[PDB]
Amino acid sequence: PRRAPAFPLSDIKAQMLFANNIKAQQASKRSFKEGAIETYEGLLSVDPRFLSFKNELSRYLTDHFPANVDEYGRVYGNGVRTNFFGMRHMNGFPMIPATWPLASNLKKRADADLADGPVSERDNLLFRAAVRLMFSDLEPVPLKIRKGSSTCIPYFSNDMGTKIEIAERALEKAEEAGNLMLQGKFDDAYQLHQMGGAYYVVYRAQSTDAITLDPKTGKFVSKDRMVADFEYAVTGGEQGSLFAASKDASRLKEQYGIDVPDGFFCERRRTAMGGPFALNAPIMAVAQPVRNKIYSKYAYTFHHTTRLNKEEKVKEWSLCVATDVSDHDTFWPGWLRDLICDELLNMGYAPWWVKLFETSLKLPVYVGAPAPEQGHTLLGDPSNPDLEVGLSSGQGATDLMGTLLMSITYLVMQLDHTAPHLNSRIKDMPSACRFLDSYWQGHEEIRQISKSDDAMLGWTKGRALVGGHRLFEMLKEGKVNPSPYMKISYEHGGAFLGDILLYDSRREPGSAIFVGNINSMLNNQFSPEYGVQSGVRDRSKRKRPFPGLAWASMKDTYGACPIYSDVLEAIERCWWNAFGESYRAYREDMLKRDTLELSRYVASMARQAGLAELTPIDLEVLADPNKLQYKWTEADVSANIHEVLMHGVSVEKTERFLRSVMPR
Ligand SMILES: Nc1nc2c(ncn2[C@@H]2O[C@H](COP(=O)(O)OP(=O)(O)OP(=O)(O)O)[C@@H](O)[C@H]2O)c(=O)[nH]1
Ligand SMILES: [Mg+2]
Repeated sequence: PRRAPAFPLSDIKAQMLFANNIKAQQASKRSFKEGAIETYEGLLSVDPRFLSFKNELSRYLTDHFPANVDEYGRVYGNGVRTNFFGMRHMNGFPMIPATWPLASNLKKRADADLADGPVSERDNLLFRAAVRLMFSDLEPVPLKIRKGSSTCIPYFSNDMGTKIEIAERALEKAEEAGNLMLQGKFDDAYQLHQMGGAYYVVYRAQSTDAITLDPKTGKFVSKDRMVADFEYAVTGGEQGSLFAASKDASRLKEQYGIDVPDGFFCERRRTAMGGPFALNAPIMAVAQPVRNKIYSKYAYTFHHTTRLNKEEKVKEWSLCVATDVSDHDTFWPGWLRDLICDELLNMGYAPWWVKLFETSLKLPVYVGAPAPEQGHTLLGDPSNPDLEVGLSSGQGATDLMGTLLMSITYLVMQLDHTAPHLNSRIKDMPSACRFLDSYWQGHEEIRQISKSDDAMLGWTKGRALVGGHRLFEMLKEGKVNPSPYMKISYEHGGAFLGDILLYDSRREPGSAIFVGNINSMLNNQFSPEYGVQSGVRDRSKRKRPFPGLAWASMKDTYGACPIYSDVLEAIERCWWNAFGESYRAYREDMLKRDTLELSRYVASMARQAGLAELTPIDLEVLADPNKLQYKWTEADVSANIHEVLMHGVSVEKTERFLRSVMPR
């Protein structure tokens, strides 16, 4: 029932994705690679002392700090939600094979009993109202670019100067490209302006994943991760197979001479997609202004910073429901892309821009290396973009596409199961906008705090409260999906954007507090996703620019966890046993070295200026800028720090571009 076309690297369609330069040619051909990450300078993830440390620590902490999660998934007591065995992976060595990305998610959605469009007129008005509220009265801002990020297809440049030139040229030629696409001239738009082609698939590590200890055998068991073979991916699951990837690490001894202790596994690998930068630049020029609007006007629902910022909102609720979405990106509906595009057109957005936006969400995908002897295949024909992959991770507005889908999905759930008395407030477009604008500001008796697939749903006192409790009960039972749009359940140990909601004996939001997740501190410190990249001279271009700095923000981030001191002492004791060294002293030296190095990058910082002016967010972001992609935003970071990590295209060029896109 319609298989996606697939082309080998040798085919002209795939060759046209890679420019005649070394980096682009190497990206096309790069074979499956694996190896121990440099966890910290001079320390490999597979160092026997380090693995001994992880074995002792994971065992000790699980033993002394068992999970304290009630029947309703509320975390209490010690603030622990699971075992500490997630650290037991051979970081840098992936599970084999990684998945082939599904070319079409239509069958996947239909088989999961999810809708192929808005179910009712109300829902149609609410999704359209979300577009109207989000894309409205936008103010131009400079187009900010992450330092060291790739331009991907076709140039594969990491040079800031080249990236600035590409973005400026893209804003100049986006109209001409979009008009070519409106005429079905995708090849011309790509050939002339590099707008089109495909997403470049890279496989990224999820460094920690579920591991359990079988009491009967005393053997560890890793969580099975289902992967699609090539046949399954091109047929949207009609043919081929979906099977468990192998996390068995025994192979490392034979292949690499690495001693593998018992109960240590290969890492979970996730697909990540890099977009063609010339196509993303015009999209990002609108996406950043949208973020600024939603994080300002709709800050209640959308702008999340500290544990206290979150706590102030939640404390006022009579009921707090922490939801979970199954595989958000792969289930994300193409009908939403079409609805968004249709509404933008109705608002008066430039048709050429809407076509670029639509095209970015139908684009083919170039598969690199999921396993040895596999990959190097283009899925979909770039001459006529028609894929249904769900949400591509490298699309210029992915966060906004997930936020738009989910914010409405949760409101619909609250309407359907708890507040039918509010349905009369949604009669047409003006009333749908008025209602949504009030709801997003936290002015209704039904509330939410969300970001993409993470949310907390609230009820104050009122008519909807009783329904709220029935919905929570329905979730606990887990027999009926409460949504026609996505697979929704409750989170087993409710947390929001990394902070655990710690309840007391009362099990009420009013007396509950947000605390940092101690397990995330452990994940970040002992299982980083990337190595230190010691060979990359420019630290601002590394995946972990200043790792040592995280020690300075630790107490601020994690200090409120009931077991904070206990964990730090357990670390010290175990590190002493494994290395014969003080972990605290080791981290204090790393903090000193990184603080000194940082002044080289900050113009306001003198040769030995300390971290006095820096916030804990600034420090966490400098140690892990990936937190800027899922946890925080540009506005949450000090201005002098933002400039270390990003560079921008002038507001003059974006202002002129934006004027041509927008209705008014
Ligand atoms: N802990 C962690 N998660 C990440 C990171 N980068 C991306 N994620 C994503 O966050 C999700 C993992 O959830 P968890 O490890 O259980 O905890 P969390 O996302 O950090 O926070 P909560 O969902 O509020 O519980 C996946 O969808 C990941 O792809 C990272 O650096 N650290
Ligand atoms: Mg959650």
